[PDB]
Amino acid sequence: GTVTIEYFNQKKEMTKTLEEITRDFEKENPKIKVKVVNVPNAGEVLKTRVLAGDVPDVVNIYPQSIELQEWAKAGVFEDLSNKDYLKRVKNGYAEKYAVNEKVYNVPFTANAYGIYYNKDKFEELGLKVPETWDEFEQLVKDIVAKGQTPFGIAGADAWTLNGYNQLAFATATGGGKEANQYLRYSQPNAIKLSDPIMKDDIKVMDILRINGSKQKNWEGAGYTDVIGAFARGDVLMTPNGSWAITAINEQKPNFKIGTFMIPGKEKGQSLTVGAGDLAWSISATTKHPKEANAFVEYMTRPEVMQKYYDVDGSPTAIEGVKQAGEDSPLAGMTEYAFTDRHLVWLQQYWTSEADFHTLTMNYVLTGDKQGMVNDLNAFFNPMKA
Ligand SMILES: OC[C@H]1O[C@H](OC[C@H]2O[C@H](O[C@]3(CO)O[C@H](CO)[C@@H](O)[C@@H]3O)[C@H](O)[C@@H](O)[C@@H]2O)[C@H](O)[C@@H](O)[C@H]1O
Repeated sequence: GTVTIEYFNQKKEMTKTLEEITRDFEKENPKIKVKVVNVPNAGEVLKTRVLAGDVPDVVNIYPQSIELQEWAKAGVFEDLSNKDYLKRVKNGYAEKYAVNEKVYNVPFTANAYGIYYNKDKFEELGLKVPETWDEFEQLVKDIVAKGQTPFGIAGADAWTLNGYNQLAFATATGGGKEANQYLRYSQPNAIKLSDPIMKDDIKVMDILRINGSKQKNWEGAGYTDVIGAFARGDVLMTPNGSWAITAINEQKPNFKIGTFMIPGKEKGQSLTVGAGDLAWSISATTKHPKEANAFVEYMTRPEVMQKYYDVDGSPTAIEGVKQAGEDSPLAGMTEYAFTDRHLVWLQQYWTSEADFHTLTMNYVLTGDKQGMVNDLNAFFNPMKA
């Protein structure tokens, strides 16, 4: 009678809201039960489960990932090309992450990356949003001079600075394809310390390495600790994705939250990075395909999607959803969503990303400029060969 399906979740920040939508689905479909699964190291466990052959019915997988690309070709995921609900996805966002000209992922939302800032304290200290690298250098120094902590960096979570270093190369080269040309599709051992592009990368990275730029006990600070630190007003800024604001809002800040994109060398060269945030795939070997499809179809509904957006905040590709204006806290970060200024994660054409997080954070810890170059070459050479 009643059949149970599973939804593998990687959106830890939205657990409470996604479970609320699930119950709303369960109340409308009494013959269907859905288990929302949240596990630590969800990326590794999903790899484990896909190999083991215990693929969850509905899977939150990021559509730019090589995992999605490889598994879709293998036939792990159901083809969703001829589904009616795929027409509810505007901006041709479903077709963007097509594999063999076939859609295997429904990306509901698009995540972005930038800098969160405390509007109140910024006004209090009379500081403006930077528009160049040099202005971003000056802002950090001026916060230090005022006796405040500019950045809250999570030293124990290297992934938090993934978007930062990816935008460091992006603003240095011009975009995503330009960044992958220097790092990924270049010759083996092409990345040199003398390269102006690498000199630019270091310069952008050195902004996090200004004297007194980071909070006390940052080396062993987690993602949760930095959210709390920013919410209390211990730090004025924190670099993170658009996925963080729901957890920041949770902590009840005593200030209005603002965002801005990482600037380029000159004005009007700022970029953002991201892909499908809330992005769902259906297992091809699911025992209950009708029930699983209905669950995905449910999330494509505008009044259901409004429930998610009003909490999350990331731009949605779903039609009929009233999105927040330019007064929104995520505005400065997510303004250029679905434009040329928003480039896909660079690990769309990599084999992994874990080591890129390491070498990014290692530099913030050490400052070894040659060491970072060595790490970059050591990371990208296996992909070229
Ligand atoms: O830049 C980091 C990350 O961005 C994209 O994934 C967005 C995703 O990141 C975070 O999720 C975690 C850490 O909390 O990261 C892994 C996935 O990489 C998950 O196991 C875990 O939940 C945020 O907490 C999420 O809200 C957000 O959805 C991109 O897809 C990744 O490749 C990676 O570059």
